[PDB]
Amino acid sequence: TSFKIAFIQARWHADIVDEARKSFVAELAAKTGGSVEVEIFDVPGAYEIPLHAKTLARTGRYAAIVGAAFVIDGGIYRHDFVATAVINGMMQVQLETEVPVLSVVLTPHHFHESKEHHDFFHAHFKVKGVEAAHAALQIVSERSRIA
Amino acid sequence: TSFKIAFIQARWHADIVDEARKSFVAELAAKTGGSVEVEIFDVPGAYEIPLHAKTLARTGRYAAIVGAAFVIDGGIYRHDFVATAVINGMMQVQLETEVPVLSVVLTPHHFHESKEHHDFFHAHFKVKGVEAAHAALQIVSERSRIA
Amino acid sequence: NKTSFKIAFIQARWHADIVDEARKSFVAELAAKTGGSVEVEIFDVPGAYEIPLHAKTLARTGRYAAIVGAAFVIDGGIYRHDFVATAVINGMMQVQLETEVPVLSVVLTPHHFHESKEHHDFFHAHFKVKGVEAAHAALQIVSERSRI
Amino acid sequence: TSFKIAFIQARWHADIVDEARKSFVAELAAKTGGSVEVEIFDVPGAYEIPLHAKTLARTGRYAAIVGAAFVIDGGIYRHDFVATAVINGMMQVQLETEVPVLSVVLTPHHFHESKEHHDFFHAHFKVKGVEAAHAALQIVSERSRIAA
Amino acid sequence: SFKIAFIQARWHADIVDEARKSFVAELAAKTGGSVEVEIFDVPGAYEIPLHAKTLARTGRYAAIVGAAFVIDGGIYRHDFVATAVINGMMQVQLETEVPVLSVVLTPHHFHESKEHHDFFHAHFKVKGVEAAHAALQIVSERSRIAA
Amino acid sequence: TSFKIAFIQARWHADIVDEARKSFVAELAAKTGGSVEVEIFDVPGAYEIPLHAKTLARTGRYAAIVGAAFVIDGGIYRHDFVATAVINGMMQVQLETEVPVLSVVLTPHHFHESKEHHDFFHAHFKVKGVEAAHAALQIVSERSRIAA
Amino acid sequence: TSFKIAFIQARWHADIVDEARKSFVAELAAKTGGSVEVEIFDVPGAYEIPLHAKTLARTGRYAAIVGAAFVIDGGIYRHDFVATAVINGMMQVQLETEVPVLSVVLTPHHFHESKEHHDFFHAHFKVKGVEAAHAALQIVSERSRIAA
Amino acid sequence: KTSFKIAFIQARWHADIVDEARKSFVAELAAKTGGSVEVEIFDVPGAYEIPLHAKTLARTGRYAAIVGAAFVIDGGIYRHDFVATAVINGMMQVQLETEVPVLSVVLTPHHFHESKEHHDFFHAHFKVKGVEAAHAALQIVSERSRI
Amino acid sequence: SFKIAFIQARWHADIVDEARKSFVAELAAKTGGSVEVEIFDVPGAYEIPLHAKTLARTGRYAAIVGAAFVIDGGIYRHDFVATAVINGMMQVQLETEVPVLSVVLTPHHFHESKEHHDFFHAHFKVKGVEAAHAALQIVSERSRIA
Amino acid sequence: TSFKIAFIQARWHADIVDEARKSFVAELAAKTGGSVEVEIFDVPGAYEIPLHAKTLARTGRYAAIVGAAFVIDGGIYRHDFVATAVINGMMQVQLETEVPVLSVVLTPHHFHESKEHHDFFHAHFKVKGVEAAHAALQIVSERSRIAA
Ligand code: NA
Ligand code: NA
Ligand code: NA
Ligand code: NA
Ligand code: NA
Ligand code: NA
Ligand code: NA
Repeated sequence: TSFKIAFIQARWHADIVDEARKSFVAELAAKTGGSVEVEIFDVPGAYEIPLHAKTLARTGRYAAIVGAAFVIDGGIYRHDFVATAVINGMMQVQLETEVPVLSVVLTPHHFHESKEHHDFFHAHFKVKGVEAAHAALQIVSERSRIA
Repeated sequence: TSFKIAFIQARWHADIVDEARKSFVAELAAKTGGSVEVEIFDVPGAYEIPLHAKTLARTGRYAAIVGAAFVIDGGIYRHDFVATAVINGMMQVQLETEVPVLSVVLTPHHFHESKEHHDFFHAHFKVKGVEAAHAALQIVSERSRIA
Repeated sequence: NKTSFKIAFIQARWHADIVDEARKSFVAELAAKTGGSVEVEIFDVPGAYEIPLHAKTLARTGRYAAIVGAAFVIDGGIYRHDFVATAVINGMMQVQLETEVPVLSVVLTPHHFHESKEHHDFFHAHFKVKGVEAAHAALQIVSERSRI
Repeated sequence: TSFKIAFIQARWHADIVDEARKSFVAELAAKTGGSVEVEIFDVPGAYEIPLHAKTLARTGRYAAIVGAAFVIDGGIYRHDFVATAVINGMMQVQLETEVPVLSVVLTPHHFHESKEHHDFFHAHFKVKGVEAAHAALQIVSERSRIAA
Repeated sequence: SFKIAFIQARWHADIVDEARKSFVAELAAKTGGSVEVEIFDVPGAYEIPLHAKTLARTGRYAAIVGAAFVIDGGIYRHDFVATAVINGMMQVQLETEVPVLSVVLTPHHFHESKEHHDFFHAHFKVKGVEAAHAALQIVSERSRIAA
Repeated sequence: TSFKIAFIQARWHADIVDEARKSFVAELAAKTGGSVEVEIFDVPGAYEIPLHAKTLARTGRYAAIVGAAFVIDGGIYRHDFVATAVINGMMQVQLETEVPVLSVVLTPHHFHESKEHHDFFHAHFKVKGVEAAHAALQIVSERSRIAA
Repeated sequence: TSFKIAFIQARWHADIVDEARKSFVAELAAKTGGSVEVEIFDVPGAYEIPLHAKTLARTGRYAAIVGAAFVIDGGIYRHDFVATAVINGMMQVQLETEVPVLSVVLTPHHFHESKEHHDFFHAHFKVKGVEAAHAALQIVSERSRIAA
Repeated sequence: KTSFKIAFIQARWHADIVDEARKSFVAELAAKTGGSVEVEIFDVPGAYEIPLHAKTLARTGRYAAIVGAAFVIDGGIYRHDFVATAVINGMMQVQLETEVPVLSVVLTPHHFHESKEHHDFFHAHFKVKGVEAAHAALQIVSERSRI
Repeated sequence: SFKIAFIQARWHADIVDEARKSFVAELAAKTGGSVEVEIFDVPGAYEIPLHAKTLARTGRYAAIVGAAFVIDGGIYRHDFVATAVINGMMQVQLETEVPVLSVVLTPHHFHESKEHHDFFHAHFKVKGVEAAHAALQIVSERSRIA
Repeated sequence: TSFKIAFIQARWHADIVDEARKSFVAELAAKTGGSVEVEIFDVPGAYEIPLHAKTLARTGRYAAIVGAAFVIDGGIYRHDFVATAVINGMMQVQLETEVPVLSVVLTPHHFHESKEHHDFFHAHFKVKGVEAAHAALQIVSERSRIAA
């Protein structure tokens, strides 16, 4: 049950993005006891995630890859174009590399820099992190059942 | 056993998704008498269907692959990005392996985890499962009729 | 002074009453304009989602100089259609670039459409137009690709 | 210097899309004086452009391709699904043939077959034609430049 | 040390420029001027993907930057092109393995009024800097993996 | 058993608005044997309906008023503002005057001056006009019942 | 005590609207065993509800008024204008006459005339009817509380 | 030949265009009523200042009909609809009040980015609307008189 | 002394209450129990305007507060009622010349989940506070005039 | 004699709204040789503006009233309902009192409390504040011209 997962996280909204990484690694290492090794990679923005996901996936060292990012409507420029390119990007990379890439690259309906908002997500990203972990494990497992 | 069908269903909303998987398997039997055997593969979320579809398709074991998941606007984050990446992804995967990927990866216009809503889709997926069942039998047939 | 070829008309079983209208119409014009010179072979596919692949499978047989995907992709009020429509409209596009075999789209998505004598009648009738057009488009693009 | 440009135009809304073409041609005529040859290629709809461009692009005959079409919202069926596939498609081709495919496949925000509207674009497509020409000349030279 | 291909659309130069100007500037300041930044002018954003691909493919750049101000013209629908482009780069960078940072911004609103114009003229300087801080960021991070 | 009805119709899209007026004016006669008279008042556009209805209603000669217009989205300027002000306007006038004011001030989801469109509504307003006709006899008679 | 309620309902979609009416009257009885008298009034469509409600409220005979109608997006014309005018009407009327006018004039997000939807709303209206009853007994009570 | 006075209230905003409607308005009326119909202009800050002016003017009884003219565009910075509504509704409210026809040439275009082409188009198109307003002006004034 | 009328819709009571309780809490605080907040329960938001009126007319209240959680249920449109209400209070207050504050909130998103319910249960307290501060401020400001 | 203007500014977003006010007063001060007395009235939110506006308008003390507030999409609850009631309110009021009520109750399209944002509008409200001043004076003037 020993396998490596590459956790790529955007440097943006790190205060929140990290809560997921932390929760993720937590949940993981807390159901694998170090068996599942979570390597962590920092990328500038969500947009730099996919390629990174590919390069890492091609090393063949990871049984799964995790893209973590908080893609928000910055209020100034449109996020969805990237948001799309990134969700598609990963999807493409996993179909290319045959390496599961889970998406914890979330985009909320709303989110204006402010406490009320920030808090909520800083919190909720911990749930996603967990969920991610379970998902990371479940898929890597199910994949083995097949092969 | 004339032919196999991989039914890849997501974990989320299994309460409802299951309703479609159950009616899908049932109909195949009602229509084929067990001639066609359906094999169920569980996966975390809809996002893991494409690759799982790819992987399975490529084994050549199945004459068709069904992807089922209830992808809804999850109150907090946008669902599109994922859904699109999924519906498109399967489309990609079938065009790539020439193995039909039927989609039962539905996205309702509205859905608030409420009694009314839940019971509607719990009831509806049954319908959608019976249709997918028929669709499969058909497209599978139609295709053999081609070569 | 007549050249001939084969067209593969793929149509989704959903809304057949309406879709058929395009098919029947598509076929009728090519009969008027080509008088059998151009043969239209019809393939029934479940949903619009089942078109891109069938089209690719058929286009690769090289028997056809053009594939036609006819489908009435609607917003059923229950689930979102666009995800699939997209996948399909894109899908055919992908196929044609992959097989360099023209795949015309008669896979239409109305802005609004509630089951009803008024709506149904409208498209039932309108698909007859969209079918003729598809014909002239089929002929037009097939001939043009030949010139090359 | 001299090179050839393949101009692919959809037959729909000819009166308008034609304007862009004429402008395109004239501009280049001016800016190159018979040096740059623009080969016109008709195609039924915008959907028919991608593949077409893909086919011409592969001949290596053209230094750049230009898809021209006025894709609007017909008011009956959603257009975008197509516009998307077309705008994405041409991109798909240029990226896979490394042949610049300039886009003059414009999609107005609003456009009911009215006088005002028709006259506006019929007029505006002329401006678009010129830009396309410059964009053409510019992208063609900028490439051969980063190629030396 | 390394080189970066900065492909900028000619449209909305007064603005896009401000982004390039600060990009090159930041890199000089941050790399003591050890990172060569080659500038490439393309007609419009739609022309960027291909140019990124050709340059990227030359294997002369550690990363590529696509800069363009793709706004809603008011006459025609931009998002189509916007998407084609933002996607393209994504496509291209996976294809090439060369990272393509995006400074192809599509503001929510922009009517070329004094207020507006000056606003993005100012912001693109900011955006150009982040681009710089993202380029070095990604290029570094990558090699780190390559060792 | 008899009473008068004020039929206020916008002059825009008479061709379509008319089909309703005619349906209405006939359906009534053909169901009250000319007992009920329908008086037609032309007015420029929908916007000019509310006030007209108020003025007419206040004369107390009509048992009810019917505003009929085709408030389309011209594609140039936004129709909704007027549309809102009008549907609300008639609602306002009918509450003031306590005289029914049926609304055949329809706003289609789409309408581009096209054959298909124009025909569809030309045919529909006929229907909508009959309904309004019944709704009139209904509400009038009904308010009468509640009175006694 | 013995007070009366004016239940105004449109004909359109009676099959569904009625369930609410029935649920309302039934359940209302069940909580009042006939103490509260529910007087039903038929009106063509939602648009004629405000006025009727007004006229009826003014009689002073009712302690509350209920508006029942299913204002759907017919798919052809925009409903919201009316939907609005009507919800605002009842609102206006209740403010103008200080006679509670509860709204069971529901406009669902999606509803394309099919068995799917029909059944759901034919059934759900039964709920909205029960709630409407409670809402009525509640407001009529809480109001008379303020009387003391 | 009948003769009546009309009060044309125009918002000073975008007079570049609104003026075109005013001119063609008076133009037509001249040409169509040989001067028997007097149009009296009233300048007002913004569209929002029309309803009140309309009412003030209406109450005098000197006008058979009032015309509110203004181009209420989407500034691109603040939402214009809130105002557009109050004004279009206000004029409605006022005409209902005074029972003096208040025609609306307070147009709100779908798109408008102070382009040269946009500006030319509307500078051009208002002429039409202005005329159309004149016709309706005579139209309703005459139709009311007959009561 | 002066008293305020708090008209609270019952739907989503759990969430609205916080606003109420919080409102009353802050109000008594900033005014050492000198202000009497009269709570009036009412079915749904739609019933808030008329009540706010019937009360406003009594003369008894210095200001009225409509409180409700107008959500997009996912089945029928809310905006219609929401508007009619938010407009209604606005109207009733111009009629009665009695401040009527709005704590009739319509969240951008709210799907009956634990996260949402939890968030808003909290936020409505923050709102009740602001409601109190406004009530005082405007009740004050109005008297600062006349 | 002398004249005053009632400037009702909402407490929220003072940093920004204040600019509109300061420059509003600044301009009028200039343009009227200081003969205008711009009385400031603070109010919790934009919602409390209408009533204040009416209360103040009735006094007859002011020749014009200005409502100022920065109503935005707070990302949590919807603003538009309130924004509407406000913009409408002021309109309702001035029509009632026949006292010009100018609106500096601006709602921007996007405003995520960021630096670039906060600064933009802080700088902008200065402008709008001046616009409002030139408007206030312009209308007061204009009306002063009407009554002969
Ligand atoms: Na399917
Ligand atoms: Na086609
Ligand atoms: Na181009
Ligand atoms: Na250069
Ligand atoms: Na109610
Ligand atoms: Na008019
Ligand atoms: Na208007």
